[PDB]
Amino acid sequence: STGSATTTPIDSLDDAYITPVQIGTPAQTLNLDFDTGSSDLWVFSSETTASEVDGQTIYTPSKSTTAKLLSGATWSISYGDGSSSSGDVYTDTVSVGGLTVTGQAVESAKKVSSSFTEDSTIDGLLGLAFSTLNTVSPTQQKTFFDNAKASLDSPVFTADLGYHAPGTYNFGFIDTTAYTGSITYTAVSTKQGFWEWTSTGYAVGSGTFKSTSIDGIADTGTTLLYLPATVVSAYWAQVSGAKSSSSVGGYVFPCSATLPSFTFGVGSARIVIPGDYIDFGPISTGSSSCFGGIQSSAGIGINIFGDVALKAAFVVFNGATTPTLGFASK
Ligand SMILES: NCCc1cccnc1
Repeated sequence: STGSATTTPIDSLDDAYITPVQIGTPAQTLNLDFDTGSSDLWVFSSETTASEVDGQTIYTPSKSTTAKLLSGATWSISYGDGSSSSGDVYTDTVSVGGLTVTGQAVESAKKVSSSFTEDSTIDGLLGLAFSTLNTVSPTQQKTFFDNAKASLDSPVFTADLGYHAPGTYNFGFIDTTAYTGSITYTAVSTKQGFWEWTSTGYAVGSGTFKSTSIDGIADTGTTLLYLPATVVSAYWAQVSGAKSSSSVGGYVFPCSATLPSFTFGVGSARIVIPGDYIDFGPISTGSSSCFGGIQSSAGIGINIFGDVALKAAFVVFNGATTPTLGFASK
């Protein structure tokens, strides 16, 4: 089997991407944030505290003939940005782009933090990291990809995120028309439960490539590119007037600037992020200070190749017995 679904930016800045997902019988379609940095499939639901729902589409398990309470199971997750959610668990039929998993754990939110409430466009998250990170207790549950894997034509999924445009998540096949040149594959460590890999270096603009190992995670659920302070300083030093602002919470730059590109290494290959991908717009409406798309990972504990980086590539998440990651230009 295979699946193919379009993923769409939630706003004009590509702050996140949503992908329609069918849950239950008859289908209830929710727009989920596919997140290769976590491993829970959770949704706004009929159980979510009413004051914490503001415009989201909800899953109502009582209206699904295939929903079953997973008795005694609870979940609770906290993300790197300080957001969180928790609740109980149903199993139900879940389909993405024509690919169907029966008995998928669908984690129903009883509580969500303010940032989730405030984002009316995101109805939940669909985790695509390794199932070892799944938070369901006392019986840990599998991700949609792990459940689907054995049925897939090939044990892979791909992320093809657009810049200010829709893109695609495919399951079970590699669309050889979706990228240019060849795909370079690189080793993955699953020790922390992430798609963790080591970039071979970077360049800023037309500058020389610096060969240096940068361990980080491929995380579709993180908006920005978070890298070591040395790398990030070298980038922003090439933008007149750019500075790190503690009050704003990162590097900002004059909105009048033309940003240089940023290149990262994948083995001997190179992925170029155009400068425009690094512009996240005015810090507040009408401001001439703009927020940067490359930020320091110093306070995080891990480097994160988020959407800013991934959207510059066609990315293969290879879930074979020994997982690997592939990157191609496009
Ligand atoms: N790997 C990104 C985790 C995440 C998801 C949704 C909101 N905040 C953080």
